Amino acid sequence: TIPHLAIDPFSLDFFDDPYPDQQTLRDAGPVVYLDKWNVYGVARYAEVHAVLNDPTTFCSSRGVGLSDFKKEKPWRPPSLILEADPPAHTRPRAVLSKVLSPATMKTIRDGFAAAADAKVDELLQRGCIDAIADLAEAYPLSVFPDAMGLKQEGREHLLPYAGLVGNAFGPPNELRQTAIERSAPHQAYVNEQCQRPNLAPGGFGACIHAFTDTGEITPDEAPLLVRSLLSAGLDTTVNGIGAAVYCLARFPGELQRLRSDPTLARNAFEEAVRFESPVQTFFRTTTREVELGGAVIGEGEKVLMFLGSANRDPRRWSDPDLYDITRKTSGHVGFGSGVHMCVGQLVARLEGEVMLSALARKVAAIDIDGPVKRRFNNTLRGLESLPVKLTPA
Ligand code: HEM
Ligand SMILES: COc1ccc(C(=O)O)cc1O
Repeated sequence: TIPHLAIDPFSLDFFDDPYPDQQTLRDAGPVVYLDKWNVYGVARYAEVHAVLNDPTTFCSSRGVGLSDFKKEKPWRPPSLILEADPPAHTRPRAVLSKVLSPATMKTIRDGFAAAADAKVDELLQRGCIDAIADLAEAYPLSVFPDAMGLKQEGREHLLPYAGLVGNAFGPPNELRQTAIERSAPHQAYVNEQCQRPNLAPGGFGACIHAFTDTGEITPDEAPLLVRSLLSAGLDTTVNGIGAAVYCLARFPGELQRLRSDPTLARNAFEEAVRFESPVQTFFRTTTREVELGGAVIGEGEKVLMFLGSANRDPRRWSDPDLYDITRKTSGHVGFGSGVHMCVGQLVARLEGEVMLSALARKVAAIDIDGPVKRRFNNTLRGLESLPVKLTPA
């Protein structure tokens, strides 16, 4: 009743070009079985959205990677938010929601925008730059570690630690094995910066620790919640900004529309998140037998959600494979959906918006002028190198 496929969604060939295989996964049926890894898969928008929005049946506390924490030991102490279910999820979620709240965004927006304008000014003096290292990486690194309250020393561990986290959600392939082999210095830095004395006053980390006296989290929970922001607070933003620049370089007509109305900047970034979904996949684990898309799935089964595929499902999107900066993007699942929907989405959108706004106002053309290189990760989609020439407006 359920089609069995041999597609490996964590193979380098898949990463290099996932879109044909994602169509094969969608068109095979609403629920597939992936024989390579012994997991169920859902690749259409409808089932991915349904799974995300049923946390009782499709839980997160047994891991949102391949590994089932009821069977294997987690590679690090589980996240108190990403790998918790309601009700244990609820109060830590509330703390991060308030720390990264609409009101917090007002306190950081002027500085984030000035830093974006300054970065584009700097890059326009160089002309030919690497839009990953020099822009997608450099700009979030210039604003987010400071907003966290991190010291200057050791920041080189942040992106390697995040890549390790992304690879560790995957199956036990070479990407995951090698990440864990190299992990010790990055984990040691990150865990140490989570302690209250190492977080500068007024930043995100200090604000998490300040919430330890409301009854929502205890002092011993705050280091792990800081760890969540050091895990997730950079690499997907890097990849999303790089994807947006890639899209503007590939679809010059959309750069021209963006230049003509810079207030499209926020939606241009949101469309880039839909189009080149920085988080491609997450897992859930069934807590009971469940019927999903006409399929019966037993208890204790891993279900792989293809978020990038759901964001390109023609059953939900018109011309899904077009980058359209005026698309109604509401409802895409690049940030998830439901109770775990990205608690840092306002930070990511702020960074993406103000960077795309600075490009819209300052740059006339973005031309790829070198070999584009892909960055491979079991969970993240993004580029390693994006050589571009920036022409000033
Ligand atoms: C474009 C950038 C980003 C993308 C594409 C993204 C993607 C996602 C997705 C898909 C989830 C859902 C996980 C699930 O359902 O299991 C999520 C959750 C989360 N994200 Fe983001 N994220 C981004 C930026 C950020 C930033 C900037 C931060 C921190 C400042 C952050 C922190 C978190 C946390 C803590 C969670 C867990 C929330 C929960 O479990 O309730 N993310 N993200
Ligand atoms: C969506 O990506 C993530 C979200 C949350 C965490 C966490 O450690 O809580 C880690 C991640 O890699």
